[PDB]
Amino acid sequence: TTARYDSIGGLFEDFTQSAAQRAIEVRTIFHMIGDVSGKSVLDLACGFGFFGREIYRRGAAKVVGVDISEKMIELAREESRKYGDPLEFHVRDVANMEPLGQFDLVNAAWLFNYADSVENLRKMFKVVRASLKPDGKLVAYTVDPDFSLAKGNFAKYGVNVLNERAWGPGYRHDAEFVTDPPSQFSFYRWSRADYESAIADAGFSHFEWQKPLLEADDIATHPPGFWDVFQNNCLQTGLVCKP
Ligand SMILES: Nc1ncnc2c1ncn2[C@@H]1O[C@H](CSCC[C@H](N)C(=O)O)[C@@H](O)[C@H]1O
Ligand SMILES: Cn1c(=O)[nH]c2nncnc2c1=O
Repeated sequence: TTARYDSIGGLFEDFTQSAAQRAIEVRTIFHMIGDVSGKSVLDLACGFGFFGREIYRRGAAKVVGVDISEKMIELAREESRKYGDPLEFHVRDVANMEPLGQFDLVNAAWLFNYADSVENLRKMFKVVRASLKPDGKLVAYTVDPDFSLAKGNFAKYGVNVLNERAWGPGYRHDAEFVTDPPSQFSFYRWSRADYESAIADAGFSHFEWQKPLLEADDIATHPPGFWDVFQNNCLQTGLVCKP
């Protein structure tokens, strides 16, 4: 098992602090999550641990993060040492992992768009269902199936999408985060039908897609038209699933 983000490392945090789109996805994700006081939380594809750590700061009781990258987990562990917080981390490929516990909330910000096959997409959703209490929920952030590179690039928002190539029944996109120097990565755009089948066959009886929450203050702080591609050719979507 290999990890692209072993070569990205601290550049990912640089991206989160410069990219115009990051504030929108953070707001949208916490809108979906809601109150976390007292809840047990599993943060999948956790990176340096941003969401799980913020969730702990907002009141969570137990927070575990999982990422495929040894480098990203080293950074996540370093952040928890700096702040003295109780987050625990594990290096795993979520597509192949065994349950680590039963959680009230699974957060998966930029997990499912790294599944490299529909088989692995379906395995990830099964792993998530097996990690959830019956009254729990999954909150996810992923690639909108309806994105099309022909309808405009996302470089100005922080993600330069290089191409769009067929990959089984979906598409693979090679991309760069807008950092200095740019950080290469690749992701997958699976169809809405394949997502919804993966969700149902994993045992989730309810799901909802959530469009990113752009606000008046975001519009005011950029030139006119800045957000047109973001709004009219969305690369990102939220997703909430319940057992
Ligand atoms: N199959 C897999 N299992 C677990 N983590 C994976 C994965 N494929 C990619 N990742 C991880 O997914 C992360 C995407 S970046 C997102 C990090 C974090 N959720 C945040 O939003 O701040 C990277 O850290 C990458 O190593
Ligand atoms: C498509 N895409 C984004 O737009 N933003 C991202 N931000 N962080 C991590 N991954 C991604 C991603 O794959």
